[PDB]
Amino acid sequence: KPMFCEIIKLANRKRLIFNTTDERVYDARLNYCSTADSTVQADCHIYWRLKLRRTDAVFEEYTGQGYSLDTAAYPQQYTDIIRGYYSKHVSSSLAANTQHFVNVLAMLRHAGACIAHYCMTGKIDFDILSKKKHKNKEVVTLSNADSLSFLPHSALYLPSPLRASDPEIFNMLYLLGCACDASIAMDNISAKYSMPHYNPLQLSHALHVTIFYMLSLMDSCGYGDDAVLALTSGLHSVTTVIAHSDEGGITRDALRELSYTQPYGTMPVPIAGYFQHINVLFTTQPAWDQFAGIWDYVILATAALVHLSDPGMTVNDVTYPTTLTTKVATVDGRNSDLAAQMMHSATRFCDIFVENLSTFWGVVANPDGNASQALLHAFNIVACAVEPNRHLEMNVMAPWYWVESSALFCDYAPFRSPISSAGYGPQCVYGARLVLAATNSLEFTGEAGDYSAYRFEWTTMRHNPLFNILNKRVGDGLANVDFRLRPFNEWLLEGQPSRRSDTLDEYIWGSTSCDLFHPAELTSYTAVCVRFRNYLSGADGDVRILNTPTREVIEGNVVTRCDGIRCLDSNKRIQHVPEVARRYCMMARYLAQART
Amino acid sequence: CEIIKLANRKRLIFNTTDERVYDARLNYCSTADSTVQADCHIYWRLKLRRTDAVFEEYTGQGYSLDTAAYPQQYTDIIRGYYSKHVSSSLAANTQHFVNVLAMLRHAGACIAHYCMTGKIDFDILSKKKHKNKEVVTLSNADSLSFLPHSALYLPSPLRASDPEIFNMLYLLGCACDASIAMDNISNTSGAAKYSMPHYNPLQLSHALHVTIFYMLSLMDSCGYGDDAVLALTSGLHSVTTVIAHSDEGGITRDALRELSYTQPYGTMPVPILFTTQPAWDQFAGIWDYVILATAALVHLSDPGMTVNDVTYPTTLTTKVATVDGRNSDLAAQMMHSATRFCDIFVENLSTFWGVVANPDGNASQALLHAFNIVACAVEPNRHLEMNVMAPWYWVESSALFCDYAPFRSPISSAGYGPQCVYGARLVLAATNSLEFTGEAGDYSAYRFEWTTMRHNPLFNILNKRVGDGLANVDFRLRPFNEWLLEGQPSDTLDEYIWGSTSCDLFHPAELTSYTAVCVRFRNYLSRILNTPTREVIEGNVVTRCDGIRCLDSNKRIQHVPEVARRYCMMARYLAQARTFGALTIG
Repeated sequence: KPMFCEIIKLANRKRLIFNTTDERVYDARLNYCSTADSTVQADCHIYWRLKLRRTDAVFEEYTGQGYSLDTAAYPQQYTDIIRGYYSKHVSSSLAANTQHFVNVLAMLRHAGACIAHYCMTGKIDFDILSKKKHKNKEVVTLSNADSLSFLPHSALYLPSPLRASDPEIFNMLYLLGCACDASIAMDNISAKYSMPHYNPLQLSHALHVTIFYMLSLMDSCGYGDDAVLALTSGLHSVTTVIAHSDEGGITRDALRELSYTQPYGTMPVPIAGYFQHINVLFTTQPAWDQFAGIWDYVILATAALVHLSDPGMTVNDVTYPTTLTTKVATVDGRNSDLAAQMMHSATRFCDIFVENLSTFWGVVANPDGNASQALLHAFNIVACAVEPNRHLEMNVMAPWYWVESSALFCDYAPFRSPISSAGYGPQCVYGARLVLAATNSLEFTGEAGDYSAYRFEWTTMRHNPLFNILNKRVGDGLANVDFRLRPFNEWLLEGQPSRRSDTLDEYIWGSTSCDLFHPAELTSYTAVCVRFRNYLSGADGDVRILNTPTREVIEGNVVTRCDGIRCLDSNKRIQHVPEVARRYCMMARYLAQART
Repeated sequence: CEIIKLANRKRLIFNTTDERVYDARLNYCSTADSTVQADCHIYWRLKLRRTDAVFEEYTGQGYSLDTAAYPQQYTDIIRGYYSKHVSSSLAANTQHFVNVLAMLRHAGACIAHYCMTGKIDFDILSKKKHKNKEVVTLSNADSLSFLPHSALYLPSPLRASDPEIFNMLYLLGCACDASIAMDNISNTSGAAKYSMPHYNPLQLSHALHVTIFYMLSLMDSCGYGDDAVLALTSGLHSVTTVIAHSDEGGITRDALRELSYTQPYGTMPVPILFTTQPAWDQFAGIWDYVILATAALVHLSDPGMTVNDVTYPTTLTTKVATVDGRNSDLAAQMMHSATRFCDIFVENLSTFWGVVANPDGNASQALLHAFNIVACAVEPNRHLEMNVMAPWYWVESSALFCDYAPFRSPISSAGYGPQCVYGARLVLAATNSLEFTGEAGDYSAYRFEWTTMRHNPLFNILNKRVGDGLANVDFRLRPFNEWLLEGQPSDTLDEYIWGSTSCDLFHPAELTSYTAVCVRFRNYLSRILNTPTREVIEGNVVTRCDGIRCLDSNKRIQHVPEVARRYCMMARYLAQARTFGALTIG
């Protein structure tokens, strides 16, 4: 069964996106409460941003060159369903070991483009679905499918029992065949096939049920990974989830670069109950609201799978998220060595990402890697390219974080990832209270006359959500936290390079887009000494207590809860992006001579 | 009970300027001398927050209640409902949950708007969005579709047993946006549009009244009864503005206004005090008693400061100057005081509504988070402009309860709290511990072991008698003894009391001096005055309530008293006790 926990559907979207300039925002609130005292609490706002890349992004030139799956034969029961489609004279004497190979990934990609276009703007009709190529489509006419062998090209065969079972799947597969350069073969017509007029409600329902039909069709052949990869590539081909880190988003470009050849095959009448249920209530003729909500949710969830699932490098026995550092300087937005490092990390990213993309959907992962190698080749196309890339003009990158997966999945344990076990990944589970560690394992070294010193291992800021709570305080939150006990102020992925050609508020990312920290933000590989300012001693001679958490708050865990999720218009605060120092440093030199 | 229900009011309020003033007449009389006595009028002012106060925008961002499981009988009824209809059978095996807290907040909001304004139709109940609201239909559901865990499911036997509660739960689901899922919708106007019969406001008010207590009984069966009544009172105070007796001290009102909840979900089984469709008067009386009883409850549930093993009301103290009308150092102390206050106020709200509170006390966590929202936000707030406060007095609790026994109060163990019980006579001490310092020409000096003005109620009698009120009584100010929360900036005792016209009673921490004070009376004027004798000063005072009468706005009571809140020497004593230890003030 697929997982569709209805998170984005409850946001109740009102406005329609018609141009590239505006964007749709979904914000969640996470409440952070220290278990030691309930005074120390904060509300972190997570803003996901969605934007339509182009008005005519669906209407794009179909090249027809790309990944092709020429070995996708049916199992025994479907082959029985297909031999039920021949003539009775032919079906009485036909080989049981016959194989009807099928490719439908290009129609999955186009239907993903049409369905995310319907999420972005309320318009959909036969004009969008066929890419203006149903006006002059000439379907060939044959009887009983014994004459299918007569056709020289491999033909998209749409039988008459599929039409007599339910006509909306037949009509929608004819429309998606008209979208691609497929040769369509039918049984009966009444020269050109004429389908009944659909309102966009039934048309969106037909688009929905054919998406799940084609996913069931490919999972029946075992090649469900290619199906869900083609559907994710189709979803991100017309929409653009705006990246949380300016670094990330190369995975979005790899999903944009995926293209497929001309579809072909025979479409059986589907077996009853291949999918048990899709754990969300969906109806015939749904509104734009609920349909756009459920499918915006699957867009954001398959965007969150890249942060939720990635291979973490083990640097000196303690796990860190993959951080790729080059020595050569960047020329014209290009880095060859950094590209080689992201290929070395993508060869292990692609397997676990296609397995968890399958695990997100209803399909099981093919143990033979087919979507993973095609996605790796999509990375190989988007790198080593002559065009300048915005996502590579840097010397330090941390690729797999593209959007935050904190409060977007109701359940996290079916997804496999070592990074979620390493302390990163899900920060707050929706619908539950998540009690996790406040800071790194520490030792109270000493207390000065007006400060208090602690020694952290400092894996990364994301193991320290307590500084989230200190971030959202309007006063005395991070100005009191300062770093002067450590001898060298060397940090990989510095907070703000603009100030320096020292307090934790001075070097930290802006983070106005999302209050939670990047999993490699302000990372270090050595132990750090932090000191807090508990009191304030004036010049005249009096002291006053500042709003600094006490000692037992630091060893006392943090309960995280999730508040509601709503929809907003864009404003300047979320549009602001942090300036990040991405260059070779002393901690990068420690990373080079580390264990890794 | 019915303390304000018997009282009859006919004034209808349609704007935020007009207000409804409840008056309680109080007789204070000494036990030793009957001829010295006084009538104190205490006034409650209720008004509209805004005209569009019930139409405030529902965010969806708010407190999220979890683990709100049903008892075994309800789960059996719900599993019968799910096994009855198709595409619901898989949802029977899991433990079912519920959340109607946003529905209860809007329910309290719209009944407060009905009890204040007096007009209700479907546009007001559902925030005029019911006319465009698609109801998902399980009969029209797809074969792949599944009844999920966060859609509000309204069964057809709920419509069969009691369609008034069914329709009202539908309207409150339209108000606080959710996925309303019914079994089948009659396609007479729209395919999924649910058309409704027209109700006169009496039947609609009765249906809303019974469905509020229906949801309260449901959440009480589920175990979370305190959070349900907390959301209900949050909506009630969210619409009705109750003007505080102490000026600039209604922070709890703004904390209840900053509450919000997540979007409601669950399923509504068949259930396991008027019966008729009432007039506006009786319904408004019982719910205005609910509102003013919670406004008394916020006073009755107050943790106490311990200063040299003496119990005082929680009074808070900063030193830093105000910026943008707010003090963060004051706000942090208010958060600590609220941390104790929420645990004590939720227990008292549970004892008021008759529901048992959960042991973890997450409703107190929601209220404390509301205090964190109102305390750590950037707006020009009138309430936090000051330096020194007594936060947790909002409305005087005297003569609002038949008894004060089940309320667990750590401040009414001392002399603080209600001065009179309604329908009863309450005898209490007129003065503190005393000694007779002496008597001279035309004056008589008593050494008062001074704690506060509320421990010395007798002076209000001296204020409210005819002739001169408290002009004869004055102080001898030594250098050690210093006042806090004074009456006016610029030695008679009338200059030191606030002169609050909203209520004749004194504020808890009206005038606090940790040390003893010397008070001299003027017995003779050189004739003889009406100053009481020594047995009247040391003798007790009985307190009684005599009727409650409603009235319109008076310009006398609308004037707020002056407190002269500034950083003082006693504030420095409290600061030194806070940061250097308690032994520095011993």
